[PDB]
Amino acid sequence: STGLIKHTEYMEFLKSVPTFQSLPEEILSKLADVLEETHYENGEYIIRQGARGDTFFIISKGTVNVTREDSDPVFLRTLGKGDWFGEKALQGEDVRTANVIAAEAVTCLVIDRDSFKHLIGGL
Ligand SMILES: O=C(O)c1ccc(CN2CCC[C@H](O[C@H](CO)c3cc(Cl)cc(Cl)c3)[C@@H]2c2ccccc2)c([N+](=O)[O-])c1
Repeated sequence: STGLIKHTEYMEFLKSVPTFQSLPEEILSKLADVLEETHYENGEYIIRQGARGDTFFIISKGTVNVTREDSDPVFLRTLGKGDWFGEKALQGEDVRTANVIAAEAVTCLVIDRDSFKHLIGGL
């Protein structure tokens, strides 16, 4: 099935990221069952500084720029394949502290707070 082919792709990708390769096979499989892909185009804002957030993003394709207004926005850093962002939104109500903008065609694997709490809660 197409769901199985996507699950196999996500498993291979997670096993290529050292931080996630430390997880047991059982947990990676359950995480790959719930992750979904979101695609972004060059210049598209993935996250905005000051917005409320509920999603965590792992980059599976492309690069993003992280920027913020200190009072025009300043450049903070570029992230790419295997990096992630937005994790504070998984721990509870969160206000984003920086923009994350696609710097080319991007794909992220995403999970929201409700799905993350359900996954962790079942362990
Ligand atoms: O300094 C420290 O205290 C510190 C603490 C933690 C980490 C690792 N941690 C960093 C944030 C992303 C991810 O965690 C989120 C939950 O926040 C997460 C999202 C999904 Cl989908 C699924 C799982 Cl299991 C977890 C990752 C991680 C945490 C645990 C397992 C695997 C990956 C790091 N670090 O390596 O940077 C530094």
